[PDB]
Amino acid sequence: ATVPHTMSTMKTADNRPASVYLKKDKPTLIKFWASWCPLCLSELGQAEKWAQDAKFSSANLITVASPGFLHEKKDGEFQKWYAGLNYPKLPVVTDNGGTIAQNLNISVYPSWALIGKDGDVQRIVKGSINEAQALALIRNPNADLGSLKHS
Repeated sequence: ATVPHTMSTMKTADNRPASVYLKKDKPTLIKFWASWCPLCLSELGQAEKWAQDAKFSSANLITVASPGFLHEKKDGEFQKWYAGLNYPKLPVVTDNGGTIAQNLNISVYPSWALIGKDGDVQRIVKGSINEAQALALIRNPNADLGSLKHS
């Protein structure tokens, strides 16, 4: 199954269907993270800004937390913890057991994946990316991100 097909059986942290975020004819930029990673937590406000920014409007920007996977809080526990944080414009898909992360061989956080508009995985990046690297990826999945590492 493609990533969007898999995700279309999933809810967000507020219980709505994840599928509402997966707009057609747009690539999807996905940030994988966990509650136990303080770098990831420090970057939630950043991702929320991007998701709301017109520069990112050509892509779907979503994040995935994976209850019960890699020592993430269990299903229910995760959402209760996350409800104390305040990022109301950030989509957080909850993938119980980390199905998509396992399919994509994601083992470190944060990591990012770029899914094409046809649902195919185009790029996986281990670790953090900056706003310029994220914009470069939504424009060209084969962008050279290293040339912007020290920007």
